[PDB]
Amino acid sequence: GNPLVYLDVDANGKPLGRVVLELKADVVPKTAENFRALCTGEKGFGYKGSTFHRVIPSFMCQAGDFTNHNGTGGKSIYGSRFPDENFTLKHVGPGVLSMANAGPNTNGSQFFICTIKTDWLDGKHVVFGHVIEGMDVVKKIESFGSKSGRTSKKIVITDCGQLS
Ligand SMILES: CCOC(=O)CNC(=O)NCc1cccc(-c2cccnc2)c1
Ligand SMILES: [K+]
Repeated sequence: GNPLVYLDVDANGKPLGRVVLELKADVVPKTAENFRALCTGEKGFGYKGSTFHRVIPSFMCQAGDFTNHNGTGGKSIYGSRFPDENFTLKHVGPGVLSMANAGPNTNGSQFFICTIKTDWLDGKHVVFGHVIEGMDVVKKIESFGSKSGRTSKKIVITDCGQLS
């Protein structure tokens, strides 16, 4: 079945809760496997201890830059970047999990969780999952963002992994 993974998130060292995500390995197996492996840390690197570096209320919460912690880094389990797998899944609403990028075929490790429908990203960002549980946790993260994307507290994925 599709992986179920989790991110345990804190704000300045205080726990906000758990976000549980389904990864659509059935539609985007390579993108799903990348994220799954970065949650478990099984390749020797990943998301544990990294931050939500860009959080824009009424838009999305962005994370996964585990090298530079600011949107300029990250890498995949494959290499520094990998191709856009397909654009089959769309940005249909809040809770969509999608790859951040710097243009075509630049996926690494950065990702975003949508807090609104972001349909203008369809065909540009590879959607690969959605929130199963903890949209209230996403909403708390969203609360610490700003229109500039800068966060008012340090938002940290303190643990992460695979449930099934
Ligand atoms: C809502 C999603 O928004 C975005 O993706 C907007 N764009 C960014 O944030 N770009 C920053 C970004 C995102 C993903 C990969 C890279 C990258 C690629 C290659 C080498 N180094 C870094 C950069
Ligand atoms: K805007």
